[PDB]
Amino acid sequence: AWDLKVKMLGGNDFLVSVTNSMTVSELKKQIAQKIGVPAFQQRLAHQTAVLQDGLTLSSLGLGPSSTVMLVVQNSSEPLSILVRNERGHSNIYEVFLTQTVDTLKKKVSQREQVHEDQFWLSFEGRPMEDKELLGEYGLKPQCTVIKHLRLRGG
Repeated sequence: AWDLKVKMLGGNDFLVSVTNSMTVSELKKQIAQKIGVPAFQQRLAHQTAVLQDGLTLSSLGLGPSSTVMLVVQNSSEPLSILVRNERGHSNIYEVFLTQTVDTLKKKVSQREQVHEDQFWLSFEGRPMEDKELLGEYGLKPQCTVIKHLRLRGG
């Protein structure tokens, strides 16, 4: 276990205790736990090259002398997800994790021409809240969000 120098662009410099066999993804969880920046918002780079979550540190040849740049993304990168409807069909939606759940509901609402109050979204069993950021739900490329109806009888 050795200390990694992480520098936040525009902000402060930090040390994080890491090991060679630590993933970039675990590094982001350590940073999130240390300074409260959600992992989905962290862009890490070494020698100006963005680090990929599944990669091991040593694999990026990082060491005690290495310096990693942290950029906290105010607007993050596009990704695609699947929204599956109550009829069991899925469609592709493009979102950004720094957007609110409400923006995805409006897109669903506009595409299917349904009032936002006739439905709600869940991710892996967790109801999604309008005002929360999509990123707080752990959405990943091509994951599936489920759309639930609150339709009227009568």
